[PDB]
Amino acid sequence: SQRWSLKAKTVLVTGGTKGIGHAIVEEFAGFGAVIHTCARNEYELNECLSKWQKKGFQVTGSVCDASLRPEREKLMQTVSSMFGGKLDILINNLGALDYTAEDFSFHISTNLESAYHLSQLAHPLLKASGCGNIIFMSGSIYSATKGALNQLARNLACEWASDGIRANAVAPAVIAGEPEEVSSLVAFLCMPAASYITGQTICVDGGLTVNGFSYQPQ
Amino acid sequence: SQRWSLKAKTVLVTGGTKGIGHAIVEEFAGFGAVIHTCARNEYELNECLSKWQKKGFQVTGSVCDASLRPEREKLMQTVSSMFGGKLDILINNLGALDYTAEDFSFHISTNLESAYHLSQLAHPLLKASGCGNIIFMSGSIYSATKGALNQLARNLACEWASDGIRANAVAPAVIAGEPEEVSSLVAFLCMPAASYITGQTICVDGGLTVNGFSYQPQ
Amino acid sequence: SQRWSLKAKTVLVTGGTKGIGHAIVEEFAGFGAVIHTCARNEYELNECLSKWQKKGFQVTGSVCDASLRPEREKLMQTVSSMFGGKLDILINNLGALDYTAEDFSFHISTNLESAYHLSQLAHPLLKASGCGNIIFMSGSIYSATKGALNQLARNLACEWASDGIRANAVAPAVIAGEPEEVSSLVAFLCMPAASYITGQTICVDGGLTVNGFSYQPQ
Amino acid sequence: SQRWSLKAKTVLVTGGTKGIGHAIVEEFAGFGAVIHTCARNEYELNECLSKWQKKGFQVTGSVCDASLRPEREKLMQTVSSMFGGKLDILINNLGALDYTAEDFSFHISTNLESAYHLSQLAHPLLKASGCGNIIFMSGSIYSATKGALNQLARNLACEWASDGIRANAVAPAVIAGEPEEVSSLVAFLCMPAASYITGQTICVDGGLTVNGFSYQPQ
Repeated sequence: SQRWSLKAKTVLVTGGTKGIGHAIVEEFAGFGAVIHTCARNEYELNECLSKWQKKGFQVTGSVCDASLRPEREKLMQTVSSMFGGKLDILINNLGALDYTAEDFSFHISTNLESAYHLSQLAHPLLKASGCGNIIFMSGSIYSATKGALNQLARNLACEWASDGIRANAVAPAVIAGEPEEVSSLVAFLCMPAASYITGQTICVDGGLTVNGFSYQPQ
Repeated sequence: SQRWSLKAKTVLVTGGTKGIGHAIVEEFAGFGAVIHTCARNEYELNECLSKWQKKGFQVTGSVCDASLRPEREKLMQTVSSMFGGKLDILINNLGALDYTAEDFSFHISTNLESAYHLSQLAHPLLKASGCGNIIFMSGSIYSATKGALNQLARNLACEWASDGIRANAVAPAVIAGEPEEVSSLVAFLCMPAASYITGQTICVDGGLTVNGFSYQPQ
Repeated sequence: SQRWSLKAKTVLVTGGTKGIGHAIVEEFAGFGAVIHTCARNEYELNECLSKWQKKGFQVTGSVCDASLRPEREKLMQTVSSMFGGKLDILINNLGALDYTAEDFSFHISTNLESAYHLSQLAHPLLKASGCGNIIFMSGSIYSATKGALNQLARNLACEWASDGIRANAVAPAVIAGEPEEVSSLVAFLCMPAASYITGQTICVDGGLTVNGFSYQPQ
Repeated sequence: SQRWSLKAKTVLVTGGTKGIGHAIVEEFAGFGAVIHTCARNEYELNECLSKWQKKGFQVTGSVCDASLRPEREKLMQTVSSMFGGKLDILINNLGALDYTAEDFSFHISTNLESAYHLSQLAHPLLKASGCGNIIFMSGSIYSATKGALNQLARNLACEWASDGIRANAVAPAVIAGEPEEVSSLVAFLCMPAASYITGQTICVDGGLTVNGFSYQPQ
């Protein structure tokens, strides 16, 4: 019922034109939520937005390069004015002949910075919502990214709970049915029915055992 | 929709007259699921069953001492015949001047045995369901119990997946709104929408940080 | 130097005639420590004791069935009187057509009880030592055992630190050079040089990565 | 004996003039190891080097700004030529009105880059040693750093084992006797006696329990 309802909940999802982000927009839109998304390619955006309205989904978007400071500030200003200064959900969806050290550090930090900054640009809207929710949805490079994001997630959760802001991190499977099916866990975590769930770092992996001993991603 | 529907799903919940078990029966019954539960006290059972039918909940029960082998075998026989040899959900809900070694080992093992045996007595019904789901819902004594159950949970999940049987473990908060609110996570995990989620050991704790460093239950 | 010296440190090691226990006796004896061990087979004991004295190792032993209460009480009485009521180290080394529920619960609990009880029978000697050290050295059955012991280990460590008693758990590799080489980690953990190390649950596994993502035993 | 000997083992320790690094140089030098260290302040270096030679410690150093690419390349060239192209140990010791996003991402990534690059600049010397060893020794900012480094550590360990290169990460206590006492664990991990230990992420924390439930840093 009302506990499992996302109806009319305002959602900001970054990178909503593909992969997990697109699946997350669909999932939330399936629950009749109001979503704003973004993408660098204005053609793919309008392209996804079109297909969405033809499904009864209420989604708006903007051409933002989430890797740029002024872009993240503009995006959040566009979100506040359209949601009336209040934001219920924030889905920090990070984007995707061998990588060097500079590239390794550039990609891992850029991801963390973008995520850490967007969370700060959204705080006021989230806190004003009364039931704020944040979810960080994101080898070699990836793994180190995971470890980095899991910590930030749990750190924030241990810092904004009084403002009523919960934060959790979700990771796709490493071993398996689509990996994009994880969108339903993302949705549930943001439901009022999951208000007590915060600081969780969940990876929906197939998991495995050896001779009877468990083994899973870290 | 159908992905988040538990409608007409058959559920066996042990210890459903109190605490978490009672909350789990309510949660599943709220979703219009068909549940069978048990309890040693036939008065508390009929007492809970009465209040339930007056709420439109479809729950049946039996007086079982889940700590006794013949009782667990009788309980499962009562479940099969009433659900037609098929069982969708199994909620292994364990029950609750200082404890000695014998008592320490007696309580931790008794809990594990009961849970491990009930899972085996239910396998055929679960497998026959096509979408089997098991969830193990359960200081000093408790902690060691947790560690024990988490392993069994992940072990089974790494063993019955081919039969379509998923298994997860859920723990109540150590630090916080009722702890019984965790029933909604229990319900979601059993939904078709969460079919890809298995081998998870989740403790919905308030969590905490020190000087900025995270800290959570193990 | 003195920080990495185990010289004249009294050690109780259960099951010291084979596998890890025998390796642990050798390791500590290599550091010139005074050890007392036990075994059900009095022939294998005298057999190992003989070979040891011919190596300059100072080890004594007794025929104890560590699975029996009166045996554990007798063993510890034999240890106190020979070490003068003080014990520096305690190595809880647990011992090793498909297992049933009763056997599953009987083996996991028996292991935990024996370990939990021996730790209590040794407390006074450990505390009196001033620098007490305990290490719990121990599929399906095993994994659940691990989870159980890891918790007890960390629980005790969080309870006897004021008496100067540290406690850690060590597990052999699941995937690799002998697994018995872990005896050196066991020795180091008990050194004064490792006095600040407690509550650790270490499994020296070969570990592995998939497509770049880490994976290890739980 | 030889298994626990670090005698004549060549060691590169970054930031060896203070805190943990200085303690690590002392620990290894106590075992009569040959160490090369670095520091931005040439006065503090010569200052520490002086006090060291007056203790019989064999340590050399260079003024390197480990945060600069050309500096890390120069440092490693200075190490190879003095150790004859072979390096046994590599201790990646990272260095230390509220931080912003750019600073947050700049510090976490800079630390990871420096560590990831130094490991690559040392590989050939390590591999040529035959028994290569690497140890990464390193709120809010720190925690995320930890998560990042733990992953890289385990990733590398899962990549250079065939070359005989082991890698582990060690973290100081969050809650307690000096935190610099962890230098002995660092030394042990690099000993031949610990050749089978790799992929470990150890934090020597005091740990704690609540009502009997364990709780530790992640």
